[PDB]
Amino acid sequence: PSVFLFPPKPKDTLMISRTPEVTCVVVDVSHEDPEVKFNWYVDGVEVHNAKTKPREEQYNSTYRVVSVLTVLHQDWLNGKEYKCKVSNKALPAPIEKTISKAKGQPREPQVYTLPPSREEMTKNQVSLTCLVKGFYPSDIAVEWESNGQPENNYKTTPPVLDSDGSFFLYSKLTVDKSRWQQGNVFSCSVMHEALHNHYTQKSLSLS
Amino acid sequence: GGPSVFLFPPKPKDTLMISRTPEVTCVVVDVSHEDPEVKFNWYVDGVEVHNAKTKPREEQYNSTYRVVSVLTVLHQDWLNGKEYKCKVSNKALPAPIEKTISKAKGQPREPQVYTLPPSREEMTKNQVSLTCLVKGFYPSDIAVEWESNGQPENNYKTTPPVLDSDGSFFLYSKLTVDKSRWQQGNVFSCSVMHEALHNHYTQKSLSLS
Ligand SMILES: *[C@@H]1O[C@H](CO[C@@H]2O[C@@H](C)[C@@H](O)[C@@H](O)[C@@H]2O)[C@@H](O[C@@H]2O[C@H](CO)[C@@H](O[C@@H]3O[C@H](CO[C@H]4O[C@H](CO)[C@@H](O)[C@H](O)[C@@H]4O[C@@H]4O[C@H](CO)[C@@H](O[C@@H]5O[C@H](CO[C@]6(C(=O)O)C[C@H](O)[C@@H](NC(C)=O)[C@H]([C@H](O)[C@H](O)CO)O6)[C@H](O)[C@H](O)[C@H]5O)[C@H](O)[C@H]4NC(C)=O)[C@@H](O)[C@H](O[C@H]4O[C@H](CO)[C@@H](O)[C@H](O)[C@@H]4O[C@@H]4O[C@H](CO)[C@@H](O)[C@H](O)[C@H]4NC(C)=O)[C@@H]3O)[C@H](O)[C@H]2NC(C)=O)[C@H](O)[C@H]1NC(C)=O
Ligand SMILES: *[C@@H]1O[C@H](CO[C@@H]2O[C@@H](C)[C@@H](O)[C@@H](O)[C@@H]2O)[C@@H](O[C@@H]2O[C@H](CO)[C@@H](O[C@@H]3O[C@H](CO[C@H]4O[C@H](CO)[C@@H](O)[C@H](O)[C@@H]4O[C@@H]4O[C@H](CO)[C@@H](O[C@@H]5O[C@H](CO)[C@H](O)[C@H](O)[C@H]5O)[C@H](O)[C@H]4NC(C)=O)[C@@H](O)[C@H](O[C@H]4O[C@H](CO)[C@@H](O)[C@H](O)[C@@H]4O[C@@H]4O[C@H](CO)[C@@H](O[C@@H]5O[C@H](CO)[C@H](O)[C@H](O)[C@H]5O)[C@H](O)[C@H]4NC(C)=O)[C@@H]3O)[C@H](O)[C@H]2NC(C)=O)[C@H](O)[C@H]1NC(C)=O
Ligand SMILES: [Cl-]
Ligand SMILES: [Cl-]
Repeated sequence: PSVFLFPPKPKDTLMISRTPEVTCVVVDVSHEDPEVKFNWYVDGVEVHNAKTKPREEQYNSTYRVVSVLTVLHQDWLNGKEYKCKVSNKALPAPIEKTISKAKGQPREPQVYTLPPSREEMTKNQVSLTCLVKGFYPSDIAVEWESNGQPENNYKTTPPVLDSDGSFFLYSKLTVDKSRWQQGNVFSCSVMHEALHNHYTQKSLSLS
Repeated sequence: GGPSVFLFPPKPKDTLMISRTPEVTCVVVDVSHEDPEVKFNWYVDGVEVHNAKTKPREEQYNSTYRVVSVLTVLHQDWLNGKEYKCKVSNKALPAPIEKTISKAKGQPREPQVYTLPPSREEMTKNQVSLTCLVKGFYPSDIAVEWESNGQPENNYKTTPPVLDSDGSFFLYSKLTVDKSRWQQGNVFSCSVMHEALHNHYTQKSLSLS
């Protein structure tokens, strides 16, 4: 059997009202040795409050069993290490995977808005650009708003590693030219552990 | 419990630069001790070719063999959509396994390239960012660089292609320069190589004011 261990979603870690979870997944579990025992550790100390999910096997030969551990906000953000230890009779010894937040001094993103280029103005639809740079770790969420409303015609690049070891990305919002024209305000919001209140916002409007 | 085959395309830049060597790579994993022998046959639009470079078997740390065969593809053949087939034979298989690969099938689309200058807020910094937006392209194979004067500017990073809502791709490239240099009206240029551009190449420029 094989073990994979997944982190929580960026927003879940940053918002006190949401529930950050770590997920331990076991695949390739045999019918002859189907029994699968999970032990979880938080910086080496065993915890007993994981919620094991029912096994679901479509469609190939084995089965994957997933155990979900809720993590404390402060613990994840302080870099504690979550260990999933999986025991099964088909293994030589128990398998152990360990996950945490990336290690090192957090760095605050700088956020800049850029308007469409002149050449793009000749088009029917235009692109509003949000540059987010200098952040560490790479865990981040970006969204767009207009008129106190979520704008959803955006796509965001994955984080890219910069030369100093920090990260950058860009988010592009697509809007009708005529709408950009007439001076509506559009906003780029960023959630990241190093921002004050884990949140900042920048705005962009026709000049 | 048998061997598995994976077939990889060439790197985007290799397909676009005449001076580089585009290769297709056929990889076989989970080859046992009891049936260690793997045989490769390669086909280019169904016609067998005999000039792949096959490597010796290598024992992996998990106690199976990995065996790889590399076929060089002609630039024009890959770009014209020829289909490369790797057929793998091994005694532990019921029948030979076949994988086929070619360039992506959709309607090609020419990238639109736009340059964007630093934001005002960034101007207060020591170093500023020049941004190149490349969008609307298909397929995703592309290469981007920066120049100032004739010469290659090398303080840039580029995002991978991202899938847009219309099924085409976009990316951004960021060039980092000293504020004082941007100031004084130097020209910087963003160049893009893509199969759908005329001469597979276009260039845009950016300057202060
Ligand atoms: C048998 O079979 C099996 C199964 O299979 C399947 O099926 C089949 C039939 C077919 O189809 C196939 O295809 C499939 O697959 C199999 O299995 C397999 O296995 C394999 C191997 O063996 C593996 O692999 C691995 O993977 C990984 C990844 O993955 C991912 O992704 C994918 C996609 O594709 C998927 O699928 C998966 O699953 C995953 O996913 C994930 O998951 C997770 C967990 O859970 C998560 O997390 C989480 O999340 C959550 C969420 O939540 C929610 C949401 O969403 O929101 C909530 C809510 O409430 C709800 N909603 C509603 C509305 O309701 C939701 C719900 O629930 C639903 O969803 C809806 O529907 O939910 C939360 O948030 C939490 O908190 C968290 O935690 C996530 O999200 C996901 N994602 C996605 C995208 O999806 C990977 O990773 C890997 O890789 C790695 O490793 C490797 C080796 O191993 C290498 O090579 C690579 O490279 C990597 O590495 C790495 O790297 C890194 C860096 O980068 C580092 O760090 C590390 O360390 C490394 N490592 C090492 C070196 O080692 C691989 O690839 C897989 O997975 C599997 N699959 C599955 C599916 O499972 C088997 O195999 C068979 N057998 C045989 C063949 O023999
Ligand atoms: C044992 O071992 C072995 C080995 O391993 C090793 O060692 C060990 C001991 C350890 O240590 C580890 O860690 C190491 O590694 C193993 O093996 C393995 O196996 C596996 C299986 O199981 C596999 O997997 C696969 O993978 C893939 C990917 O791969 C890649 O990546 C990775 C990371 O991620 C890496 O690792 C690898 O290596 C690879 O890489 C690559 O490579 C290549 C070659 O080399 C390259 O290329 C090249 O390059 C050069 C330079 O250098 C030149 O340039 C040339 O030109 C070229 O060619 C590249 O670059 C690289 N990359 C990177 C680095 O990045 C993946 O993909 C896969 O996946 C798939 O499949 C699966 C199944 O199985 C699934 O599940 C998934 O999902 C997928 O699926 C797919 O999907 C897709 C999409 O998404 C699709 O497609 C589609 O289609 C449609 C139609 O239908 C349309 O067309 C569309 O459009 C499209 O898109 C498809 O369909 C699908 N498919 C299928 C389903 O099939 C997989 O995952 C791996 O790979 C391996 N490894 C190796 C190394 O080999 C074994 O396993 C063991 N065993 C035991 C028992 O344990
Ligand atoms: Cl908490
Ligand atoms: Cl050639």
